Amino acid sequence: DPIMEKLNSSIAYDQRLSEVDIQGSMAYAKALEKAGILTKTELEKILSGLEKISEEWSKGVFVVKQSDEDIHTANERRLKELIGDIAGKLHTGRSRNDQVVTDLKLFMKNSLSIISTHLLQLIKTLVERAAIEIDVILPGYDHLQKAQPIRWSQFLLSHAVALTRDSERLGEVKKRINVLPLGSGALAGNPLDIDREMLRSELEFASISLNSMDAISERDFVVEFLSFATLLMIHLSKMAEDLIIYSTSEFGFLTLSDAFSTGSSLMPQKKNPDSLELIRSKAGRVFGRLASILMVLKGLPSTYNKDLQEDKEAVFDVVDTLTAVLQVATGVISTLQISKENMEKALTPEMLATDLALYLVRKGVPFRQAHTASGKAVHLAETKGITINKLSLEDLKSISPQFSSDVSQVFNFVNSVEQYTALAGTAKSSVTTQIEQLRELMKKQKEQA
Amino acid sequence: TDPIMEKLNSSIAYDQRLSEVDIQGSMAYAKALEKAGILTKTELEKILSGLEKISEEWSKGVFVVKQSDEDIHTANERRLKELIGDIAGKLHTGRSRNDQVVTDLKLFMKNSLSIISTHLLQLIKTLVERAAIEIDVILPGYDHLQKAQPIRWSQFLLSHAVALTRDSERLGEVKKRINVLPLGSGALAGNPLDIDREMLRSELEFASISLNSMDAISERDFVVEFLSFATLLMIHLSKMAEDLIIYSTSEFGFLTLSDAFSTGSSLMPQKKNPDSLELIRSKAGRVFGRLASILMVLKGLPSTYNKDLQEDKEAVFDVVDTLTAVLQVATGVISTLQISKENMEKALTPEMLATDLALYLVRKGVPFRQAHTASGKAVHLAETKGITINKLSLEDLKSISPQFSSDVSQVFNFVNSVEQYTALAGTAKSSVTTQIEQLRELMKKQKEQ
Amino acid sequence: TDPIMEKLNSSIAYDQRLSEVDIQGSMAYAKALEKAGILTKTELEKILSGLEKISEEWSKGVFVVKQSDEDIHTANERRLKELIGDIAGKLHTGRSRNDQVVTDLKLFMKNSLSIISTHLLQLIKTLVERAAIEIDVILPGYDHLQKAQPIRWSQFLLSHAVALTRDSERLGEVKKRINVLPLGSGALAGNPLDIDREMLRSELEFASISLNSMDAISERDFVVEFLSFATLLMIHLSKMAEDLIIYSTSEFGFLTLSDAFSTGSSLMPQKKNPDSLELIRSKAGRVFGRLASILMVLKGLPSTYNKDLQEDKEAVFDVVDTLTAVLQVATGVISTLQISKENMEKALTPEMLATDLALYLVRKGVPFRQAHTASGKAVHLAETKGITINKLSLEDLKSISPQFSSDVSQVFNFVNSVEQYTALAGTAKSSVTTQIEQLRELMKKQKEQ
Amino acid sequence: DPIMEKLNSSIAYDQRLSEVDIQGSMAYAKALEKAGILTKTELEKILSGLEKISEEWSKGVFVVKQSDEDIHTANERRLKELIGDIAGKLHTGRSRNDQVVTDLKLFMKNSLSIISTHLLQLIKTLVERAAIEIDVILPGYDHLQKAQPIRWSQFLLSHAVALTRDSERLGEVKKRINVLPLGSGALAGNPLDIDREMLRSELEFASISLNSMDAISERDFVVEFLSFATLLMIHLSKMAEDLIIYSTSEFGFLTLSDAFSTGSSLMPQKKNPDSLELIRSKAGRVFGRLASILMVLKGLPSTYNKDLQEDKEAVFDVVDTLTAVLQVATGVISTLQISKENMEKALTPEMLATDLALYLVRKGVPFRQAHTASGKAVHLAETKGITINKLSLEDLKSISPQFSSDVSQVFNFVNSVEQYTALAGTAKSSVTTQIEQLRELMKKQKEQ
Ligand SMILES: N/C(=N\CCC[C@H](N)C(=O)O)N[C@H](CC(=O)O)C(=O)O
Ligand SMILES: N/C(=N\CCC[C@H](N)C(=O)O)N[C@H](CC(=O)O)C(=O)O
Ligand SMILES: N/C(=N\CCC[C@H](N)C(=O)O)N[C@H](CC(=O)O)C(=O)O
Ligand SMILES: N/C(=N\CCC[C@H](N)C(=O)O)N[C@H](CC(=O)O)C(=O)O
Repeated sequence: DPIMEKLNSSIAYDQRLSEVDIQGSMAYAKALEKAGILTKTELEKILSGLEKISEEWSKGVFVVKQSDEDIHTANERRLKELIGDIAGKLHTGRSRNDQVVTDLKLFMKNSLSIISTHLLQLIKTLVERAAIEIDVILPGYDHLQKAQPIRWSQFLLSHAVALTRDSERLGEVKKRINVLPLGSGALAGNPLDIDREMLRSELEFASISLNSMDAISERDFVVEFLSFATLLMIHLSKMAEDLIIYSTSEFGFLTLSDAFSTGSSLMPQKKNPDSLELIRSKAGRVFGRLASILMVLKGLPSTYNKDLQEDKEAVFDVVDTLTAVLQVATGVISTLQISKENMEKALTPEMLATDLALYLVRKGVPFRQAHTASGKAVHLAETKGITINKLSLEDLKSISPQFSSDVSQVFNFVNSVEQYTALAGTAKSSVTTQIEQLRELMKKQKEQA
Repeated sequence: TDPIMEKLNSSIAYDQRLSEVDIQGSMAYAKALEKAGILTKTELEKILSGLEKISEEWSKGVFVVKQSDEDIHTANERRLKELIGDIAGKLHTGRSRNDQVVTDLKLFMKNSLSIISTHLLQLIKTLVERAAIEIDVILPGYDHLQKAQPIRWSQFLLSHAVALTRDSERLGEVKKRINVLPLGSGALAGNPLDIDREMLRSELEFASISLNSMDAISERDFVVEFLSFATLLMIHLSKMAEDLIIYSTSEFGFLTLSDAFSTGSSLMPQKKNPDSLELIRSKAGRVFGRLASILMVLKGLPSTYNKDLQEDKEAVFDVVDTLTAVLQVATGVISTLQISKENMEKALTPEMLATDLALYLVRKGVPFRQAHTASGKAVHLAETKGITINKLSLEDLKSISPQFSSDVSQVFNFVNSVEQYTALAGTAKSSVTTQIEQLRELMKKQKEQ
Repeated sequence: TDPIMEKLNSSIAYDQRLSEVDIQGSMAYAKALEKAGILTKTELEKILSGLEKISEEWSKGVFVVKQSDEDIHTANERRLKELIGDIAGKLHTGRSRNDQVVTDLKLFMKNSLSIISTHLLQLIKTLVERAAIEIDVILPGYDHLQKAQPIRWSQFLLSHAVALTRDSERLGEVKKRINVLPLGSGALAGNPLDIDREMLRSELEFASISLNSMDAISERDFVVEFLSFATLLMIHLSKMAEDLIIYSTSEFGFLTLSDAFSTGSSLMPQKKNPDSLELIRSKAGRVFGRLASILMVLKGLPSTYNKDLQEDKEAVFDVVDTLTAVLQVATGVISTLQISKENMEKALTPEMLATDLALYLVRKGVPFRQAHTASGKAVHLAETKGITINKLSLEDLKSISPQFSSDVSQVFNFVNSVEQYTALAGTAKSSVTTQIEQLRELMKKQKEQ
Repeated sequence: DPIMEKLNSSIAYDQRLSEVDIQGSMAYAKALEKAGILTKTELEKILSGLEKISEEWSKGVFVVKQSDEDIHTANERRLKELIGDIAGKLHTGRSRNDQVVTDLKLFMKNSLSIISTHLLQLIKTLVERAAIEIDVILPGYDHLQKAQPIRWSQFLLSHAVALTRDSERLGEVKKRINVLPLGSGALAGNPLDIDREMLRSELEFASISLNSMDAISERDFVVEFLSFATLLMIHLSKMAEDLIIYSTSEFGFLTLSDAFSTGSSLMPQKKNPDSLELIRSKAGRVFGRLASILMVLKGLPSTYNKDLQEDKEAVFDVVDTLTAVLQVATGVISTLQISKENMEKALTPEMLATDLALYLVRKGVPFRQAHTASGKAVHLAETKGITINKLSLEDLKSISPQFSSDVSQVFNFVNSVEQYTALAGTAKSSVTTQIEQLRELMKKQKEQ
């Protein structure tokens, strides 16, 4: 049945595993010779023939045949075409089962190294920008309503901190991915007493799988990777939402560069944040991949089943998505233009009523009564038609004798943010400390490779 | 006000579960307020004594929730005021429901993850102990749910333990990021009174403190992470449930669940319905549903706190209770089930040794393809003669290949079959013994960490 | 035998909500048994009288559940035997918990869907009626959250009304399939006593009866469909919520939610937090989680009944109560919010009419591309001259295109702008009026059901 | 930025809408002529160029250029290359916003027509085999444990019934997709009083969209279709699970044809049900698409947002999956071979104890005593080390005087299944009724 054949066939996409597939075969071939299954000459011939395939794929000259069901079959066909019947001894004791997961894990390890580089660069970009714009203040929001003054850098660092947790998760996922599954056979293990330690060393895996059935049937490494990817996209979807809103003419806090926005010649001042919308939408694209693999795996019996073939397309899509999205995010953050003018202009006296209460608290007035007094000043100012920073000292003392002339220091946005010196707060000293901690964090994550 | 709105916005019905951790969070905060001079020594002693009283009321189940209590935080503060008067009002000085709630939830999850760890490790131990005892049992290994080759029952049991061990490793990783103190982050900009966060960390027993107030109050990574860990864990259990359910059918006849974990009718006494395993399998969907819920709640939310975040609690409570129950039922099922060694061995057929026959020749220098062709001839010859392959005469085999010697009779032995897989992770007895040792060493580390 | 197993397997804690429909199902079944000659007429009056007392105990909230009650079915039968004696035992003859439970759930959902319909239709009517009253209001239409062109505020309200109308239509389709009787399917192969299913249908008021016993007992399509309907409805509400939240910011300043549906502090009386809309938006995630869980529970399950199916009830109850609460809060928000006609009008700018300037030329025969270029030239000229395009003189415009006449001044009028959209579905007043009448008709048709 | 350009670009996949995009433009062109935006002669040249572009794609010779952002741009570019400046008047009053949703609905409408055909064929295949193999009896399962004898046909029809509901849902989704969005403009509607009724008739939609903002921003039609597709895959995953189980050597009820299974020459009698496994896995793949679009749409503000671009890849994947999946399922069901002998041999006397109790119930014995009596009978058989059908009448009469020699009829598997004559039951008359009802249903649905 032609519909069955096409549906079962994976060559159209698993071709991307061409190079890692060859590497796993070179490693296995060398182990077969050490095991005496192949002669030294036979090994030379096989390795030389495998190097030719690698090049054919590398130059984009490899010819796929209608007969090729998967990349494994395709490569064995080509080898035989280049070196003859000796190519048939290469698959001795091996199965497509441990071969395919070996391929995928090598591919993922390479891909995770690339993702890490782009992820760390995004974090670095946010942190550097926070260091440069440390004096900029704007409103901090809750329920998307202006609450209090905060440093723009505190906002940037909040995203950087979350992204560092994603980087930490990436490292954890990479560790479990860096475990050799080759030599598990079809399900009960390799029957030729193959040297798995040699395979590990050759393919550069950190250790080898503990159980053959598990090694062959689990896709924990795929789910794990997809969970890491999804949470990372959630973080990006939130940063995107923040920046799209701040870029509105209504907010007017920042403007995206021409490279990351779209516009019209009829309305030259209108810039659409297409880049951020693309990023936000990928949270769903990536989550969908996580959702599908979890459902594919649910309730499946041991050991290998054809259902597992759905892993490949999900992993490739997410790898490419993450790679593209992280670079665009980096570009957006490094090239956007902020309006310090509009950010400061958005700060209002009404946002300092909480600070007025804290002024009383610092003088020994209980929390409740200080709250009540500040509320009274706010109301009194409203009835007089003025702002609280304009209330006369006499006005204030009519509400509380505790209000002294130094209360004028409350009505200053820099003074407001500087109250937050406790670790992690928005005071400049605290932001400075956060930047030092992140720089150290980036170093040890890059270090851990 | 609107009654429907009030009910929808209110969280007291479910967040009461945080009663004790909320009290613990307030005691620590009280101590720090005294060190900061917001509370006097005497005020501190009275506040602590009062919170201690409230902790006991909840413990004995005599705490009285009032219609006016919108949440657990409000109920505790109301009750503390009823108990000690006006000074109770100084407790919330500089604190927010925003940093209070994530502190409460992380303390709750840390204690819950310790309980879950205990049950997960017991399940793993139970599987490993049974694999060590039933180490000689041999049965069919399956792929595409079709009989493939003989394997040790213990290799099957260890395949599940290995996967659950990765689940335990992930649990530790999630616990680490949960063990970070968010208190002292305020509503979003940090604590305004230079509260000593290191003191709060030590009192509450967290490993470190949060780096950025905005991230600390708005992120729910710790919830997502926990849910991803729990979902993959349920996936594993759904696979093990699928295996046992099938193995427990009369058709397979490999094992029978105990009465405690199955249901039956007096009209068909020998019919045992595996209700326990079906409950377990279905919980994968229940847990995955909570993971999907929270990811959608967080996707695209702006900074910082939004009421959308309140959905985290019911998801966490449900999953914690589900895992605690499910893990214990699984341990019970595994330790109390009865296998049929006879039925398992009877399921092993000569036809399953055709691959071993080809390996027999392979180990004699016969090229893979040719040995594969030869085994096929023997299989065919046996067919036309209405006999099993272990019944073909030596002369008959020799007509096929001259490399078939009399020692070929050892191929037709299921113990000899599984003993081929001595390569690390295979189903040979020595490999199984090794795995048991490795898993025990891994559990030792995970438990002492 | 195992306490954890027992608590996990037991459903009485929640399925108890099916108490009344379970009793109605038993009354209909009792009558059918009497027709089959299984019950005497005298026995039937006793049974029916007994069931009525049980109905009242639940209604008055006096029904006492016992530790032995595994589920509502067992609870009700227990009580019946306590009320009338041994004759109570004849009620379950030929019946199974399998066909009994799905009957109960569909009766419950049919009743719940009727209630949800009323709320949904009320939300829709609220939007339509408000659109009619505020038909003269004009504000910016947005794409990529950037001001694009003037639109009627009513066009915005009606866009949400139209989507919700499709939700109402889907609710109707879902209700039709739920309105099919499964009672009389037995455990899996059918009712063994030639029960009169048509009589059962009539008594319980279903529209038709299930076609196949195995399907009727195992399928949970009706649960899935309801959940899909609920999830799309929540998606619509999450979008309306997002819109309203943004419009209510002080930056946009387009509308203010009433006190009943917002929260705030006495320190910032002008700051109104849209809790109501945030609660609604988050419920999209809560509802989607339930759909996700049931789909995962059902995937790959074999026929016929399995304990996995018990996960359906909690998901249905949650979504039913969530939708009932959210629709009413949504109705309250829409009907009580106050718009700022002044701010909506002030947001309309001349820059938003450059496209209309191009359309002015297109209607006089200027080819699209050239008119666009001409309008672009006017935009640049205004910029250089230091004014806005509505200020360019006729001499200015004629220098761009001789097709500009004195009547071009009519282009610079926001009412004239929205009035260009008379084609069906557009924002012109006549189109908005038409939509309102089309929606009033759809609501009438749907309300009639 | 190259990365940004590549990410924003949709040409790689949206070119699949090449034909419907053209049909949309032709219909639009005709409407422009009627409104006086185009002369009859300008219309003739535009339609001639769109026709040629239609052929280039058909013949697979259309050349996509690095500058093409999407299919809409690619066609307009080529149109200008072919007929010059007049090409530019085509987009007058139109937006890529209402243009793209028009193309997707046209495509989905055509796709749903093809899906319906394969779905109805699958249903027919199940129903007709049920009629032919109506006498076959095998065990019925609950908790995957043998419960009671049932007809194989009742099993086949249980799947046919669920699939008929998927068909009904397909028809419902199709109706809402069959609504014209063209003429909605970028968001406020069409500005030149374009004749939408004319566009509707030309494109053959059943009606036109009610609100421009909704028409351009909603993707309900994508969600609905993915919901229909996901529930259909759930049904197929369940059927796959049953068949995979029944094909094990342990059950031995059936064998798949060589075309839909895989094997090895070393173990000739062993067939792997690869087809069914592929089918089962597609439930996750389709569900993944549903999950992704729901997340994409959640919390988006009005009106158009680039986030909406994610709809196309999900729709294409799911359309192609259902098409292939349904046809493979039809093949599997039509070509599999059952073992009447194995199905029959699996029926056990112990599967009739329930029937024994029912026997007393019809004799007027209360359900509880009937059950207890049958229970005492099973235990007495056990002790005696014999099957319940081996008990003597005397032994039965000692448990309950209601047992008469006619109790012999209870121990017969056909009589067992024949008890279920109530509509929808497994008795032959009820199975016959189901076959008839389903044939009429398919008729009504086909006459869609
Ligand atoms: N076909 C096969 N493995 C397929 C793995 C590769 C597949 N494209 C995938 O992605 O899972 N192997 C076993 C037998 C074996 O190769 O040992 C079988 O199912 O027959
Ligand atoms: N109400 C409030 N936070 C609610 C947190 C607890 C809530 N039940 C949840 O679960 O998120 N806090 C701020 C103000 C504050 O308490 O600092 C607000 O929204 O106004
Ligand atoms: N237990 C049972 N049905 C459970 C249905 C109710 C359950 N709480 C649910 O919600 O699924 N019935 C069958 C047999 C029968 O009652 O006919 C069984 O599993 O033994
Ligand atoms: N670019 C655009 N629509 C893109 C729709 C097609 C897109 N490939 C998709 O799939 O959503 N149109 C508007 C303006 C317009 O075409 O009227 C814009 O955002 O600039």
